[PDB]
Amino acid sequence: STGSATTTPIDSLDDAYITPVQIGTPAQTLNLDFDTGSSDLWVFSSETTASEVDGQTIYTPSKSTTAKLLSGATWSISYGDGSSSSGDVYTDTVSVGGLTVTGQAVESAKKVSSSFTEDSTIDGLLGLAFSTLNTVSPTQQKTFFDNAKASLDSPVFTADLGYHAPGTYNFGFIDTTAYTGSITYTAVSTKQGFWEWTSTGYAVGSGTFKSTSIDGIADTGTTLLYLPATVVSAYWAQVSGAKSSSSVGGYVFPCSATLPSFTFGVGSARIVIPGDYIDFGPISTGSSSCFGGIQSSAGIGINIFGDVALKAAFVVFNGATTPTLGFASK
Repeated sequence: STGSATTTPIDSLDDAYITPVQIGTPAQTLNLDFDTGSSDLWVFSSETTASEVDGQTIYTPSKSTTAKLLSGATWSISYGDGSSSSGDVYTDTVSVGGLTVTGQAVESAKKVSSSFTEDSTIDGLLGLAFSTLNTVSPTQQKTFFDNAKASLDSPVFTADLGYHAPGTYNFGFIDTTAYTGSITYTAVSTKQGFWEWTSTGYAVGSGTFKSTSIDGIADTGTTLLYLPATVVSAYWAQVSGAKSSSSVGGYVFPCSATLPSFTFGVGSARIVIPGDYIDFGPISTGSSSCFGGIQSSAGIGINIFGDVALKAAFVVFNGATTPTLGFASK
């Protein structure tokens, strides 16, 4: 089997991407944030504290003839950005782009943090990291991909995120029309539960390539590109007037600037992030200070190849017995 679904930016900055997901019988369609940095499929629901729901579409398990309470199971998650959610668990039928999994754990939120409430466009998350990170207790549950894997034509999914435009998540096949040149594959460590890999270096604009190993995670659920402070300083030094602002929480730059590109290495291959992908717009409405899309990972504890990086590529998440990651230009 295969599946193919369009993923759509939630706003004009590409702050996140939402993909429609069918849950239950009859189908209840929710728009979920596909997150290769976590491993829980959780949704706003009829059980979510009413004051914490503000415009989201909810899953109502009592209206699904295929929903079953997973007795005694609870979940609770905290994300790198400080947001969180928790609740109980149902199993139900879940379909993405025509690919159906029966008995998928659907984690129903009883509580969500303010950041989730305040974002009316995201109805929940669909985790695509390794199932070892799933938070369900006392019996850990599998991700949608893990459940689907054996049935897929090939045990892969691909992320093709757009810049200020829709893109695609495919399951079970590689669309050879969706990229240019070849896909370069690179090793993955699953030791921390992530799609963790090592970039071979970087360049700023038309500058020389610096060969240096940068360990990090391919994370569709993180907006920005978080890299070591040395790398980030080298980038922003090429933008007149850019500076790190402790008050704002990262590098800012004059909105009048033209940003240079940023290149990262995948083996001997190179992925070029155009400068415009690195512009996250005014820090507040009407400001002429703009927020940068490349930020320091210092104090995160891990480098993160978030959407800024991934949207410059066609990315293969290869879930073979020994997982690997592939990157192609597009």
